[PDB]
Amino acid sequence: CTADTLADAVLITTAHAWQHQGKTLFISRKTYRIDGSGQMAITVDVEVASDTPHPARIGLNCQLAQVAERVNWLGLGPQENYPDRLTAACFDRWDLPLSDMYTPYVFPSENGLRCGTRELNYGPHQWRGDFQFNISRYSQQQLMETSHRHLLHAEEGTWLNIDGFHMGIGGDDSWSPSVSAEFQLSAGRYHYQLVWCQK
Amino acid sequence: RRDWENPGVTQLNRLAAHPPFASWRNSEEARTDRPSQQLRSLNGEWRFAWFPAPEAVPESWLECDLPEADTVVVPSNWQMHGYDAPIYTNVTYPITVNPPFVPTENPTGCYSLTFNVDESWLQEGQTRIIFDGVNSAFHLWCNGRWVGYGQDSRLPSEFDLSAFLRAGENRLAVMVLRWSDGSYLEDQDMWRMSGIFRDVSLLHKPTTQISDFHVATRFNDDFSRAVLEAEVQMCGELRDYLRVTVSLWQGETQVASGTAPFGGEIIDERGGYADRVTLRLNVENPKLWSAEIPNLYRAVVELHTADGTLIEAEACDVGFREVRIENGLLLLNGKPLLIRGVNRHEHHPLHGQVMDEQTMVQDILLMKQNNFNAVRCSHYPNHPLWYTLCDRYGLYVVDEANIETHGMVPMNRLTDDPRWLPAMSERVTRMVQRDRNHPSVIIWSLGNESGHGANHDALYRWIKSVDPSRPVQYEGGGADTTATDIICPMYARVDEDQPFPAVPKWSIKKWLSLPGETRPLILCEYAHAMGNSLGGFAKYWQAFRQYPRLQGGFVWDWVDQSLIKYDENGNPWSAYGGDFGDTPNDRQFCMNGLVFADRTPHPALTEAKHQQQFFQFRLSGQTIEVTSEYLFRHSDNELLHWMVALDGKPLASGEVPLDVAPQGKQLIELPELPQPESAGQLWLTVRVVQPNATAWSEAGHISAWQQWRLAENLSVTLPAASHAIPHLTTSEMDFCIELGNKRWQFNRQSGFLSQMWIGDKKQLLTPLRDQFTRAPLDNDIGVSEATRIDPNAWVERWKAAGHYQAEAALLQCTADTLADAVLITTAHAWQHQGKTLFISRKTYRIDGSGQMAITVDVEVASDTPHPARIGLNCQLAQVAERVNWLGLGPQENYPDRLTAACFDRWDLPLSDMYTPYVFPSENGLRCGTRELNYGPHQWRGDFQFNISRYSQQQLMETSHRHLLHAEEGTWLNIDGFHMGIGGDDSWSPSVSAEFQLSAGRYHYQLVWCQK
Repeated sequence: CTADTLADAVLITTAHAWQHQGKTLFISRKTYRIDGSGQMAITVDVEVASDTPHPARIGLNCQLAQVAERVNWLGLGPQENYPDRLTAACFDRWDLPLSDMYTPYVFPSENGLRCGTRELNYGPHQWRGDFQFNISRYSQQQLMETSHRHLLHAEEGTWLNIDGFHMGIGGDDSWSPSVSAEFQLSAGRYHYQLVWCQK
Repeated sequence: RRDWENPGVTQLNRLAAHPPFASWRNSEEARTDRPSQQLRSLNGEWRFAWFPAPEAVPESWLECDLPEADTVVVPSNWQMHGYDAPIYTNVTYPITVNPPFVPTENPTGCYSLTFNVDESWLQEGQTRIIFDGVNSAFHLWCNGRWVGYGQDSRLPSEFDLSAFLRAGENRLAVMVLRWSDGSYLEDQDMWRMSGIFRDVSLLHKPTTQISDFHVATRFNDDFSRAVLEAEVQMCGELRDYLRVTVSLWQGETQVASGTAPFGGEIIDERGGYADRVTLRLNVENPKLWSAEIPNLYRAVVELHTADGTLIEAEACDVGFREVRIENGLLLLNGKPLLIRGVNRHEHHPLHGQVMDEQTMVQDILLMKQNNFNAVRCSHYPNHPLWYTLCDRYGLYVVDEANIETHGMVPMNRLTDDPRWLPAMSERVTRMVQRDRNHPSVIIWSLGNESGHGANHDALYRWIKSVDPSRPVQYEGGGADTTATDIICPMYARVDEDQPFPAVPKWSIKKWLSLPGETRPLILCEYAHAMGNSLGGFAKYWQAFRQYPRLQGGFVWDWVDQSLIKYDENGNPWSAYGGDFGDTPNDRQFCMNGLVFADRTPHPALTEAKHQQQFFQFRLSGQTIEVTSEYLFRHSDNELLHWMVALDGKPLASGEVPLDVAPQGKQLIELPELPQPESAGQLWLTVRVVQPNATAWSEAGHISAWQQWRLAENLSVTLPAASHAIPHLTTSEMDFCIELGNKRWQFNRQSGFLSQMWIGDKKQLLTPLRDQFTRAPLDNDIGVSEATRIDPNAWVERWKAAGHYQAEAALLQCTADTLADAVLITTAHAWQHQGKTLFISRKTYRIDGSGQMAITVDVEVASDTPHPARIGLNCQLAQVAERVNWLGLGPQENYPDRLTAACFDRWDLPLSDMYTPYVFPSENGLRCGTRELNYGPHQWRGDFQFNISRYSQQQLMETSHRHLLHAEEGTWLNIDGFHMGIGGDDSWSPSVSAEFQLSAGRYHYQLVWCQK
């Protein structure tokens, strides 16, 4: 974790590793560039082991402290789509309320993802690049533990998961692994860039 | 009478076709195939003269040879001796399209030969001459007297000289014509040569002869009891005391025998053939013939008297096998075949289409060592020794009649005309009569690419009527007509549909599921291996192995058809179409083979070998599942050799013997694999090694290999803090970074890495820039010329979009020194006519340890055609003898063709890095490279690299490999992403959408350091 100030920027370098029982699964090396114009740039480079099962997601996780009524995003939509199910979504400028961002599946799971997003606006924040995002009031952890949609409770602030790469969901059957090999995150090295600015 | 301009006459005084004859006078000589003194070879020194027209030949040549005539060898083609220029053409005819008339200016070759005949040959019996092949039509004279006329070029022509030969000196005069009416059925894809290109021989028979002999085999469901039916024919007088013995021998041991006096069963209302006899021989537990175990029997037929005096004995090689189709599956000995065939053309490296035994055996050895079990005699009947060697070595043979009418409009202009039915009838039935006794011949064929006419299907089921023991296939008409039992399309893709009008080439998986379709599918021509080609072979063979009714195919083709020319200093060099003054010509379309003209293997042959293995491997946990694809043999000459490597460094290895039943399954349990704590990747490589030397392989031959990816140790260590920090100096036009001995230089005007200094030695001759364009491949060009442009070709799309003409524009170039680094940022854009095609933003990080890091991020427009390459281009100033790289290899591989390459540490000379394609193009690429070492330089990361002495630009401009000149220094192209090469065909875009660079945003990282 090193920091250095540039001529018209401040450059932040970090590098992490996820280890389980002495085995390193993921290694990510980020480069935060803080420009003088106000935009801050995130470049993520992730090394993934293949002996471990392929990850369902390579992206970022954060919880905003502001709850906004409207969410603007320019990309595929306006309905929920995924890497294996996106032929119906249309690339346009979509404006939706935050409640419509979370689809109410009776069994809580990963939901609300929008693929092919080039620009995302939420409150005073703006994200640009090429990413897959979902936004809700409920954390991923709560979606794992809670088994009924009526037992879910809205958490403080707003949870946001921006994903550079996402794994397909399958659907040929519900008792065998149905995800095709072309939708599995199995390349090994992944890279995506983010631009964070206030509009 | 101009007999060469008339389809109604194809022969005059020509004897009937038959299986091949030696006329032995001893059964023991026939049994072991010793040479017979009754069969004389007339090959040798002949007198040759050339004339521009048959009418220009003086009639004094009929009496004695001309003093101006030269002496050539026979068999040979006079085109290779300078008398004419050989013409090659793929589709368009070399003459005007006006059948059945040929042009008046007809090249004519007059062959003369003087020799002696023993007086014992003239006193009794019949003496006949055999012309194994004459291209195209010829008139024959004996002692100044006209004998006969021949038209066919790939089948033997036999004439009688018993009333023509005289005691003492005899002269034979042969007038060969280049073009004839039969040449309209000879539009096959080869160098159109001419001459007596096959053997000429004299054969002597008694008065009462053995006319023809048919051999057929019949089995039961368990193949334990076989019936050998021998049909025997005679020419000559009918006497009561003539008897026939058909004897079957295995080695020196007699298996079965039978003697019957002449006279057949009653067939029709008033009797049967009195000159035909039938022998049924019973064999108990026969050894079945196959491509794996070529078990052969020697059947010796003899014509003798009731007292036992032998008149004549004839012998042939008999293989006990059956080929039949039920339930839409081609079955050989009850098992479904998986054809691993390859198209083969008779092309000698030095003598054109003059074929000898040495190159035949070399071809069979190279084919069998590369996991090919079949051959397609394309597109003509072959030299009869080829079939004998296919029996001896065990290759399936698809015999094809020499018929092709690719130059008419439409395709079925001649083949639907009943006037041309006699010609193709004598061109099919004679080949059927000749090669029906060869067990290697398993599938008959009518010809290639002549449309669908009534005459075609008529001949097809004529072969069904005469020879029901073999299936017979035909292409023309869309490969779905009634003229075929096997669906055989040309170059049909695995998945993508190409619906041409009225002849649609559906994908094979969709083709087999068509309504009302039941026949099996074997591709007669697929996977065009034209130069840098053969991509997607893995998809083809996965489709073949997954589907039961997909029974393989034939790769087009085996050998390049390139002729040897000489420069001003006499150095030989291979030449293609148009290099001999011939017009028109399809420019290099004669090099489509998996080997060179001198039988040097291409890098595609390794992929063809790997995709055709008879052993399949599956790794589950620590166990290896070995699956055999052999249909009749047990694994008795194979052992499994595994090895575990950590980044090219061997850790554990061993040998396990293989015991797998035919189409069986065996479990191999590997010992405890080592578990290292050091960073790297564990790769498990297994090889099947043959310990003993077979008749086609040497001791230690590798037949199959497969390599997986085991548990990985990701690197989490940190580099040590360098005590020295790089010094950054800013100039008015230049950025220079010093580390002491190491110095880098960046040009601010061009925005690229200008130079690098080790001590006082410069390292680059040209600055490190981008490269989004490669030298166009043969599949990439297609059928586009400079005169005629094909807009669907990849190269024409690129040059229309200005990929080869875009100029780099500098957008930003900033420098700043960090705490333990010097950081360089650049950003460029390629623009053509005001349209920005590519935008690349690099970040050069110069560390204090000496390693310099390159991070490339490229934005690519998609409205422009997808680039063939996203990578870096530079020319090193040092030429090194050895190049070290750790990755897939050691042969050339590509994104669509890399299943055969193995991930290991490879050391090769620099000359082996450049494969010598006759037409220069992109070559030498190695995929999956993790580390590359060249001289004092080391590159690390994930990239595809090729290294040579020749620039990409020189490969584009230069059209002959002998005109290429080594440039100063060493050219290197490191590519983060490369586009696949295709290979389904060479006239349409064959690159699959999964191998096209169409993502839009690409990123790759490089590490440059000095070792």
